[PDB]
Amino acid sequence: HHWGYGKHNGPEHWHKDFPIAKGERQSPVDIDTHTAKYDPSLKPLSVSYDQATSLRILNNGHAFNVEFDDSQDKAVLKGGPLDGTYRLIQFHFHWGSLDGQGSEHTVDKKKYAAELHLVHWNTKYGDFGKAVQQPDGLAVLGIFLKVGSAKPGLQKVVDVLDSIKTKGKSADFTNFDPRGLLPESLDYWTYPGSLTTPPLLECVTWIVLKEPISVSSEQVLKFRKLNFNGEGEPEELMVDNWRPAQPLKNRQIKASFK
Ligand SMILES: CCCCNC(=O)c1ccc(Cl)c(S(N)(=O)=O)c1
Ligand code: NA
Ligand SMILES: [Zn+2]
Repeated sequence: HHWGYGKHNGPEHWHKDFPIAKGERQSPVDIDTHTAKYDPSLKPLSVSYDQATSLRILNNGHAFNVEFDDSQDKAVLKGGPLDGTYRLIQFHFHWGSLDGQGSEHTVDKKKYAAELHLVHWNTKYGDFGKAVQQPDGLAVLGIFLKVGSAKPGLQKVVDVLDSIKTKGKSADFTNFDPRGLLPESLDYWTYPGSLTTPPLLECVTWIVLKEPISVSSEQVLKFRKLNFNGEGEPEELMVDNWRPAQPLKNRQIKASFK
């Protein structure tokens, strides 16, 4: 009886195994755009993904992760609200059963069809597992997806999904360029929060881009053909793998713009 996204093991249950679920800096949150504070001292985000080396794509039973070689200073995020350098380790998505839901963060209560998370760890802690134990261990770049025109740089991901349909499947997945997943603008909101999945550790500086990317109906439909179950087990479509907005508590969301 492990955590997941259903009635009996979904987000409202996670606190029993992971009591930090009711902690002081949980994610995601609703971004109230009128109360976010513009901070003119915030710097442009620096996304340096030219030398990224993707390795593999994995269905972990909760989402799919595209993993990168994080053993050198390739694929780094810096600037913005961050001190120092954070290295890309993986990205994944959260999405809905329907186009009207799927994102984890919300914007003035609006839900997007999906949300991309590019996960980075602070190089001062040497590796991801030590970084998650620190309050400034991770930086996650969150990007909303709306359904409209296709995102051509997403198609390589969608096309490999058939090979990782069920929990535990993985495939070689080299030469994927995550630049093709970014919107034009790097304007962002930022706040201190947590992993949105167990173990829910309170180690993340969230950087949420204001501009969504568009993906096609066909592209998101292929995400919804994945399975939470393993091969040879009864089919449970991988949909609605998002945690709802959590209390803001004693936090301020800052804007890099307007
Ligand atoms: C036990 C791994 C379960 C799947 N969750 C993940 O792989 C995962 C890892 C790190 C982060 Cl920062 C996040 S998120 N959603 O970006 O907060 C998710
Ligand atoms: Na369409
Ligand atoms: Zn995530």
